[PDB]
Amino acid sequence: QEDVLAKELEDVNKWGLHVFRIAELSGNRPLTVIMHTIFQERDLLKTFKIPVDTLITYLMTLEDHYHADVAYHNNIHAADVVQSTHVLLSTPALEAVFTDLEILAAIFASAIHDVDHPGVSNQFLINTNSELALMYNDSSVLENHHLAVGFKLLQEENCDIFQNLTKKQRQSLRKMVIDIVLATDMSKHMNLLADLKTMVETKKVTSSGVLLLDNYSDRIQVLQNMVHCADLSNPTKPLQLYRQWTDRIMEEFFRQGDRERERGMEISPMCDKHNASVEKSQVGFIDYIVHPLWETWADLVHPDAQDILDTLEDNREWYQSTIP
Amino acid sequence: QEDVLAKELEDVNKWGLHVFRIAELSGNRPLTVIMHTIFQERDLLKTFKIPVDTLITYLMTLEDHYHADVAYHNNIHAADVVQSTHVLLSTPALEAVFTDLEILAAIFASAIHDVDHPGVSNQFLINTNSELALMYNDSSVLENHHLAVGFKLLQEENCDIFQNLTKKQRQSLRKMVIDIVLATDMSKHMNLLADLKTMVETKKVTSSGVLLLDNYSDRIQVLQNMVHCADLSNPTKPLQLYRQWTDRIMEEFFRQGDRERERGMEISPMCDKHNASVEKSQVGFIDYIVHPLWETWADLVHPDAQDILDTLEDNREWYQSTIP
Ligand SMILES: O=C(O)c1ccc2c(c1)nc(Nc1cccc(Cl)c1)c1ccncc12
Ligand SMILES: O=C(O)c1ccc2c(c1)nc(Nc1cccc(Cl)c1)c1ccncc12
Ligand SMILES: [Mg+2]
Ligand SMILES: [Mg+2]
Ligand SMILES: [Zn+2]
Ligand SMILES: [Zn+2]
Repeated sequence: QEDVLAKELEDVNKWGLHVFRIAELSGNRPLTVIMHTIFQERDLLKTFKIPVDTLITYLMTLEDHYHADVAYHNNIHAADVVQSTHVLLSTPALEAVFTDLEILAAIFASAIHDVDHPGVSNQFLINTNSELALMYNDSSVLENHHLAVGFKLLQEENCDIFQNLTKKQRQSLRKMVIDIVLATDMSKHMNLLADLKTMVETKKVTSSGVLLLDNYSDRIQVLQNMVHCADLSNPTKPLQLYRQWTDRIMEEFFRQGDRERERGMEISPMCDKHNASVEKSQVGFIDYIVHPLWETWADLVHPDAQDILDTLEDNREWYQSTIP
Repeated sequence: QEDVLAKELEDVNKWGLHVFRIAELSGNRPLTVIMHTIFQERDLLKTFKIPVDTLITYLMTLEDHYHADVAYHNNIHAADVVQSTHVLLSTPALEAVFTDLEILAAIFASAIHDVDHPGVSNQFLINTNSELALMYNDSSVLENHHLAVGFKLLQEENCDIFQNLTKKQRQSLRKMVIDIVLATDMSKHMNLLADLKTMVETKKVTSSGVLLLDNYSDRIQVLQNMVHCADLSNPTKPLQLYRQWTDRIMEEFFRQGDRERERGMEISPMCDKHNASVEKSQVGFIDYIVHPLWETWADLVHPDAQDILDTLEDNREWYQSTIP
């Protein structure tokens, strides 16, 4: 089993990694083994003097604080978003564009971005007067919580993977990680996409053909959109992966709708298992959210993302075909 | 005691209320007695059907969560900002511009806006890796906490002063209160003032007198700047009031600087008791922050803020005269 898992992890640089199989082969530690593999691939342990035992201890603790009984927003999703961000970071149009600290921030942000997710939405937490919504004044409730937990866990025994960064490196990384995870709040999607469109329309490219990003605002905007794309990457994956992700988010949505029904609240969209259309919901999600985002990302890094966009368009055609 | 208490309460509608006397005559409950008196003057217990005993129970509970060993950001300051907001709400150029709910939101926001303040700044909390900064991801750390405490205390026994608001009224009040208190973060001052200035250059007014605000964005922005003005109203008050407030904020600042010194941190501006110029700092505070804010406000409600602006200019005159 160790051999086959190592074989599977050789695909860490590929879109379409068998992340559910890696979850199985790793003993439900996809986030730990995928993060560790990526950190070794990018030489991040040597670059930031991260003790390997500290890295594993933090990663296992972080993975533990994802909920194993949440169908979608769990450690497999976190590992998926981490690996997808890792691939997007390697795209040729971004070669040598980001520093080692920005790469570390984007990967760390992806790892923590949904930690301790309870499997219900921000609006559900707000409408039920949850403790979380009271703590965070109804504003990016979950995303603020994911950040707070992700950073707090660094203070557990032998968990401070950033112990050997300088003070300015720690300060800069913390700000970047916060800016990235707050951007995963879906209520910010339209604004994030509008800014990504503006950047594509005004794109500048250096003499070496890579993206020119000469200020923090543009650099962090690209990283925010990158992790957002990774978060919304399920419909761009091979269909056997996409359908499993769809099964899982529908189970989470239906369980939220069951709670909304039991409480006498209006049922959130796609959350009523009695009047649901899973296939129409996926086509509309692709048409109105995922394809607009990925077509814009593909424009930013053209032609690097052509195969990903082609898979997305094929999957939309397939889900559409199941409707008539 | 209670009848001398009453005659000074008589001028709750006047700039320059004797709040320190009121704090002494009330047994250190100025927030409770001033809030109660204001709700009667504006008929808020009747319009919103608030039980008078629940108003008092929550007010004493809220007042208790202000720190008695914090020289400035305590219950006396909270009572002063309440009373100043209450007066600014009667500006002629703003006669009933705001509905009864918006009036309630501005006054409630004023009461809770610094609750549980520890006497140190957001930057101190961030740079010391405090639990509060960890919870709130370095963003409006204190102001988010003030809100969360102020709302959580409503869930104590016989404290839900909003129990008889409709569910939509409770949701609308909550949103406005959050929008207002978050705007008291001094890091947002320039953005709030620039928008007040833009409103000035786009000011639409009647011939009858009043300002004309149609959309929620313009409206909440005036109330944000209103409570901001009340928060920064000390230098516009009669001089013997202003001088007492200055003694208290300098004591609080010096105690923070003593902590930045003993921890080896960079001492915040005005916090080094061995290198302080209290009078120069007041003149600078007025010149760069308080007067530009209050003169922009004065223009928006021209000319009802003329006397407040005059008194500020007089106090800047006097503080300047104390520099040799
Ligand atoms: O936040 C997540 O993790 C999250 C995760 C999954 C979905 C989502 C948000 N939002 C969806 N829809 C959506 C959301 C906002 C606006 C509009 Cl028009 C549509 C959606 C649809 C279909 N399948 C999965 C999702
Ligand atoms: O936040 C409060 O409660 C608060 C309370 C009092 C002061 C303050 C903020 N900020 C001051 N100065 C300041 C603050 C920000 C930027 C710049 Cl240039 C200056 C200041 C100066 C003098 N006296 C009292 C204060
Ligand atoms: Mg999320
Ligand atoms: Mg404050
Ligand atoms: Zn996610
Ligand atoms: Zn204040």
